Amino acid sequence: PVAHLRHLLRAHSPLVHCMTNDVVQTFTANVLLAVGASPAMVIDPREAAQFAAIADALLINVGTLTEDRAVAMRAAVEHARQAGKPWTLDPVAVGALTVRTAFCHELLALQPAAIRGNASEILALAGTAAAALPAAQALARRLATVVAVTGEVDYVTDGERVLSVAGGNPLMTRVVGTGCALSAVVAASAALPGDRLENVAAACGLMKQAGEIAARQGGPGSFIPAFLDALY
Amino acid sequence: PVAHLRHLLRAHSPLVHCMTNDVVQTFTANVLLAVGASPAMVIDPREAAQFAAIADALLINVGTLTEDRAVAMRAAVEHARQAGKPWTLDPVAVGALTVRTAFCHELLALQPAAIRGNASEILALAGMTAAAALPAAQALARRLATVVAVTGEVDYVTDGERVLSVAGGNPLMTRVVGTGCALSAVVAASAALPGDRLENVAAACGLMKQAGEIAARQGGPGSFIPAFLDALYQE
Amino acid sequence: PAPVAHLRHLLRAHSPLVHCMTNDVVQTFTANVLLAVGASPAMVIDPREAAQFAAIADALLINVGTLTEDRAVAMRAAVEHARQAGKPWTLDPVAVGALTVRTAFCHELLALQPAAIRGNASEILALAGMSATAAAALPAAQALARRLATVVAVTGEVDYVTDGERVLSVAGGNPLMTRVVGTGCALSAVVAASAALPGDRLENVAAACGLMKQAGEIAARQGGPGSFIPAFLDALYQE
Ligand SMILES: Cc1ncsc1CCO
Ligand SMILES: Cc1ncsc1CCO
Ligand SMILES: Cc1ncsc1CCO
Ligand SMILES: [Mg+2]
Ligand SMILES: [Mg+2]
Ligand SMILES: [Mg+2]
Repeated sequence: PVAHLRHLLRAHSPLVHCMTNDVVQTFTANVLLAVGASPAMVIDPREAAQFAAIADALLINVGTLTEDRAVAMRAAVEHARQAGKPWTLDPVAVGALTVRTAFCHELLALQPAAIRGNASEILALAGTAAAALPAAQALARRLATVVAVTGEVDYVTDGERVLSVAGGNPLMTRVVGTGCALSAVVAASAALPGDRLENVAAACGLMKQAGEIAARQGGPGSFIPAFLDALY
Repeated sequence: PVAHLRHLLRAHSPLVHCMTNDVVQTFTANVLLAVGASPAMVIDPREAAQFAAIADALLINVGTLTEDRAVAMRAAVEHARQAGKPWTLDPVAVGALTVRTAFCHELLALQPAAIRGNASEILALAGMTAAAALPAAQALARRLATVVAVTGEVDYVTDGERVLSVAGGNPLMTRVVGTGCALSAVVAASAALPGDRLENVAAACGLMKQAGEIAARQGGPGSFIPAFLDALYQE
Repeated sequence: PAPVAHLRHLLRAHSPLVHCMTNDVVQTFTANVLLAVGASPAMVIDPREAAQFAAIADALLINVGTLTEDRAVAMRAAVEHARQAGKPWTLDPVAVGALTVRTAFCHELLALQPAAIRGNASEILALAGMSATAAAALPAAQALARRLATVVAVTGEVDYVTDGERVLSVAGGNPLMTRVVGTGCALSAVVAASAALPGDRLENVAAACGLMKQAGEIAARQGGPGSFIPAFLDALYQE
């Protein structure tokens, strides 16, 4: 299942249009390259519209949102949707920051294939993980989307079924962008064949499995190269 | 006192609003996470004004300054000040590039809790090697009621009168981008912690040099980085 | 191989100050590579600051990997002030041919006389305006070099470098280099540095390609893309 997703990512080499935050660009691109996918960060509004039609999948991560970037993200989402390409939302700090929250609420109309966030963010988007489970189900139902609430245990739901994924290591939280990079791999996984819910759960399992390996060294510095090595 | 600062960073886990440059974002966030703090990069002018009142501390680093970002940074600083949250200035290349030099002069009016810079930067800001910039650092510290850290082979930290110096580190630290910029973020975090601000800032300097001495044992700047982050992390 | 070893010492000796206007994905790595080789990176992006600094720096890099309109303005100001001050500037036309805005922008920049251009086969073909790994674009390269009096480097598993008449080839490296982001973008930076060194420009740009291939070959035996990065920077630093 994780093994299957791994083989699939390599065989399809999904081309992922990443519109993500300033802190995680490099790490996201290297995670995607390590699993055999192709990252591409295109942020000018016109280029983004052009490219989102071409890419296999689109990721929207609002971690360092600005108004200019929001314009280009909205154009990207519209062109992806028009072209039948699945897009993934990562609502970083929604619920904590007003503008972000308003923007993501507006993007929900545009029918993401998947939403990947923490409990607080999922709870905010819907209006501890366990507490977010009802909200995630409701979101998945309203939008016919797959919702992943990530944490020490990840929970993935299509609004009917719910899958839990345990493993990994707390050290992953002391490394920036592991969640942001998980969303990119989830975004890629949505362009792959199979049950979407199950592919998103496998993506969570893939990242946890790499993380458990990488965490063995014991430190967050050495974690990064080992994490990337484990993905490849 | 380095051991004490490490303990404090872990126990207080300060939330640090980082408005820093494009070259050192990731490293800054990983450094803060490694010492037990929580980074947050928020750059829209509205969100930044919102967030700067919530975070425990604010870092302003002008290394890749742009017009939009300057507006956002000023707003963040104004709201941090109004909320009582300490903000730190890192005046990267102030004195060499005009726009950011003027901008930083403006910002000094809003009373940073700390300023962390190299000798030339501190001289340009004061209106006057690290030790050569020491009378300027002291003048700047007195004028603003701030702590000034003039950094280099040896770091000097002053509140206007008291001068603490911090030796250690390794020249390899200068062949890795962002070690100085990451120091500013740890200094920023430390200004939010209990205790004497001067001693905490000197302690932040000691912490980063000790980690750097350890990481430099790996021989090269590539291996330096993982080792440096490992050395900052406990357990 | 000799000019590569030579370049390695010249970069360290001159410590060229490179003004880097490059993409959001490769900032850190570009800076660290330039530091590892003994150069000095500087990322300056405000229009007024970039104009000021482009006059001062030893060389300028323009990489359009994550182009925006605001940034293209600053990049133009930089290029113009670098040219006025006689500092060599280098073009990395990332994804030219695949995205229209940056293709038009880079065509606009060609008029401003870059000292070097470095791209892959498809980018160089599209930049030259020719249809139909790197060998295939060598005609386009040559053509482009002549028209502009530039040095063009077309990279791939084998790199070709030309001033329009002469052609130098460099092989080696390792395909793992492609599973790590920014290795091309970083090569561009070192090329940009190399254009500011004394000697034959063409030969120096080729040697830059060689330097990076050699380090990549050593870095690649740490058989994963994660371990590659520290090993690559260490390799560039060693000696
Ligand atoms: C630290 C940080 N600030 C905005 S985004 C981000 C990375 C986590 O998504
Ligand atoms: C290399 C560089 N250029 C602007 S900022 C920065 C990071 C070093 O402080
Ligand atoms: C992944 C990516 N997207 C725009 S630029 C860039 C850098 C490739 O090296
Ligand atoms: Mg999130
Ligand atoms: Mg500084
Ligand atoms: Mg290129």
